[PDB]
This record gives sequence, C-alpha cells and structure tokens, in this order.
Amino acid sequence: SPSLKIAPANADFAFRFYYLIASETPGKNIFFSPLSISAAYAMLSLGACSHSRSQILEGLGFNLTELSESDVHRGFQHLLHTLNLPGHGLETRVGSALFLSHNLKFLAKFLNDTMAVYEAKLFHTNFYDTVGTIQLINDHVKKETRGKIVDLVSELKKDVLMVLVNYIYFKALWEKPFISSRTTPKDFYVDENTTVRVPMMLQDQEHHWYLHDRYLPCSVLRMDYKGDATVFFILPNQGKMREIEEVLTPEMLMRWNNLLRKRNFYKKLELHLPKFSISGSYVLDQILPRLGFTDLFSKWADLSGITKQQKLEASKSFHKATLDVDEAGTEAAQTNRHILRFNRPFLVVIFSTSTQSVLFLGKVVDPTKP
Ligand SMILES: *[C@@H]1O[C@H](CO[C@H]2O[C@@H](C)[C@@H](O)[C@@H](O)[C@@H]2O)[C@@H](O[C@@H]2O[C@H](CO)[C@@H](O[C@@H]3O[C@H](CO)[C@@H](O)[C@H](O)[C@@H]3O)[C@H](O)[C@H]2NC(C)=O)[C@H](O)[C@H]1NC(C)=O
Ligand SMILES: *[C@@H]1O[C@H](CO[C@H]2O[C@@H](C)[C@@H](O)[C@@H](O)[C@@H]2O)[C@@H](O[C@@H]2O[C@H](CO)[C@@H](O[C@@H]3O[C@H](CO)[C@@H](O)[C@H](O)[C@@H]3O)[C@H](O)[C@H]2NC(C)=O)[C@H](O)[C@H]1NC(C)=O
Repeated sequence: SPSLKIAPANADFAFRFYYLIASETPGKNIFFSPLSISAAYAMLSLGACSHSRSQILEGLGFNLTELSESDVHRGFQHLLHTLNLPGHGLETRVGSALFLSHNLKFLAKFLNDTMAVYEAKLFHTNFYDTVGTIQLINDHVKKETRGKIVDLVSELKKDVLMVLVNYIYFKALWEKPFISSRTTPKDFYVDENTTVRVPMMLQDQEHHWYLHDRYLPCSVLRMDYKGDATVFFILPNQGKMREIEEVLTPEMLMRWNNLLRKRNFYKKLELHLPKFSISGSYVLDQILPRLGFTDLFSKWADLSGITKQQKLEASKSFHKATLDVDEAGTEAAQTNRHILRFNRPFLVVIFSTSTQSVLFLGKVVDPTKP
C-alpha cells in the first residue's frame, strides 16, 4: 500500500508535536490534527527547492533514504482518497490553503501539483488590507469546515506576504450513543485547587472496550464511531498525567489498540463521560522551528518553486481544531460492578482504522473553557 508507507512517519510527528505543546504549556487544553498539519507541510514541500524541501520532510519524520519524495506524495494521495470515501455518517476531509501576496505570481508547476494530489486551495490577497485578508482567510476555513472552525487568524502584520492554513472537517456518529435525557451536570476535578461543573453523560446498558493498564498508571477506554474511526480516551490515575504523557509514543498507541481488540477486554461498564467542546489554535510558524523546521522559517529558506519574484521569508502558518463530545457523536436490566468516571483530566486520540493514522490528538484539562 502507498498510504501504509507514510503512516509510521506521520504517527511519529503526532506525538512529537504533542510532547512539545504539553511541555511548553503544561496545565492547558490541547487539541490538534497531526494529519492536517503533516499533509499541509507535505503539500508545501512541493514548492520548496533542494535543501529546504528535505528539511520539511525530515521534520515530518520521513526517512528520505527509505522513502522517495514520490513515495510521500503518492502516500498522501492514497491516504486522503481513503478518508474522502462516502462513509457511515463519517466525514474526515483533510484540507489546506495558501494565501500569497498579490504582486507575486504562483508558478504553474506548484498550482498543478498541489491541487492534483492534496486538493489545496490557493489564493491572492492584499496583506496591507489586514482586516480584508483576515476576513478572506477565516471565511474560507469557516466554509470548508462548515462553521466548525471560526476566527482562525486573529492578527497579521502588513509586511507578511504568505499565510498557510490547514484544517479538517470532522463529523462522526458513535456506534453506541448516549441517551440525552440521562445527561446531568456533575463535578469535574481539574486539579486539587479547583473544581468545575460540566454536563456528564451516562451509559450503563452497553459493553465497552476498556482496560486498566498493568504496566502504566492509567485506564484506556476505546469508543468506536460508525465507519472506520475510533476514539481512545486515556484516563490517568490522579496526579499521574505527566507520567502517561512521558511515555505517549506511537508504539504505545499501537499497544493499547492491539490490547483493546481482544475479546477479553469487552466487558460491561457504567460509563460517565462528559459532554463538552474544547478548541486548540496553534501558530505553527512559532512552534515548528522547535520540531526541526528551522530552515523553512528563515532568510535561508528556498521557496522558489512557489514564486521566483521575491524571497518568501516572514510567512505565517495557523491551525485550529475543535473536539466535540456529544450524545450522538460530534453533532447535537443491567447491573455494573465496573465504572469509569471521566471527571478529571484525560487524553484523547481520535484514530482512523482504514488509514492507520491519528486524525486528532489532544488533552482535556477543563471542558468548559470558551
Ligand atoms: C533510514 O532508512 C535507512 C534505509 O532503510 C531502508 O533502505 C531500503 C533501501 C531497504 O533496504 C529497506 O529494507 C531499509 O529498511 C536505514 O539504514 C539501514 O540501517 C540498518 C541498521 O538498522 C543497516 O543494516 C545493518 O547493516 C550492517 C552491514 O552493512 C550490519 O552490520 C547490521 O547488522 C545491519 O543489518 C542498513 O545497512 C541501512 N541501510 C542502508 C541502505 O544504508 C536507517 O536505519 C533508517 N533510519 C532509522 C530507522 O532511524
Ligand atoms: C499535475 O500533477 C500530476 C501529479 O503530480 C505528481 O506526480 C509526479 C509528476 C511527481 O512529480 C509528484 O511529485 C507530483 O506530485 C501529474 O500527473 C502524473 O502524470 C504523469 C505523466 O503525465 C504520470 O506518470 C507516468 O508518466 C510516465 C511518462 O512520463 C509514464 O510512462 C507512466 O506510465 C505514468 O503515466 C502519473 O501517473 C500522474 N500522476 C497522478 C497522481 O495522476 C500531472 O501530469 C501534472 N500536470 C501538469 C500539467 O504538470
């Protein structure tokens, strides 16, 4: 398979991006889509030339002696094609867009290659009209995510001459949904200092795929969507968040996935899981240098495949993604001796089974925060 060749690299980047955001901002909500970030910078590398192209692909976790550049783009084409398939009420549409300054011509080679493989959306704007470009960029991302991601870019300089945005429209239905009449406000303990009131869903009729980890200090719940998608909710033991984050590798995800396919762990459960929405918005041009993209955001960057007329330094890149846990899914005679209350911080890993890739990755510290 082409898409199976790029999956190890993309998984590596996901948890590398997580560990950085978790380290630099410890007590805060995290939520992003490694795949939309990977796909967009893989798309952007079609415009980079010689050395600066290698640094992008190597930053994304690819081994350029193992894989060719052709293997990466064919990998992403077969990955995106699989995720765009009709689905069982399941939508995972990865997308990206570049807004280049007017008075800079896109090269035809770039326009063709980006659109033919990644279906990227390329635009001209006048960055001196700062209120205009922000309106133009945000409405495009709003239109493409169908309202779900709004106000992506809050501010921009006038010297800026290119902005990259990446997003993912996500709609999914639970295999086993919750009944909304049984959902009531209950306590959520963010830490030993403070407590918050959140709507808490309840389900004690179904069996679930869940385990209590022998080796690590956490419980892992696996809740399927309808279609080829799944959510891993990892609930660490009290005070042991950063201990689980310390070991949150791609090898660890595949351990929990393989363990939760065994019928041994398919047992009855009184599940209490909150009904909430969090968002994570990330200024990628400031974050990605620390993951080994220092060349792309500098004077020595070579993006002459995008345009020859000017040097393309001082370029911004933004990404936003929202987690929606609802009774249905994302949109708005049973006795249990086993329970799981998600009433303190937990990790979230939305995982595509058809493409073996992490669609979303994040942490829920306070579910109420606007
Ligand atoms: C990045 O990739 C390279 C290349 O990996 C692939 O190369 C293609 C062509 C194909 O052969 C495929 O099967 C390979 O996976 C990795 O480089 C290789 O590293 C291993 C060490 O783990 C080397 O094997 C060793 O060979 C020496 C004798 O030369 C022995 O002493 C050892 O016992 C062992 O067998 C191998 O020579 C390297 N291959 C090449 C083509 O140079 C590289 O490890 C990988 N980076 C990673 C995983 O971080
Ligand atoms: C617009 O781009 C598409 C896809 O571009 C990707 O594929 C190549 C070019 C590579 O550089 C990669 O990095 C790009 O992202 C082009 O579609 C491809 O067209 C070629 C031939 O026109 C096909 O490859 C092979 O061509 C040789 C002869 O040169 C034949 O012997 C082979 O049988 C085979 O046809 C390839 O299948 C196409 N790829 C896809 C994904 O459809 C397209 O040509 C380009 N258009 C323009 C005007 O530049």
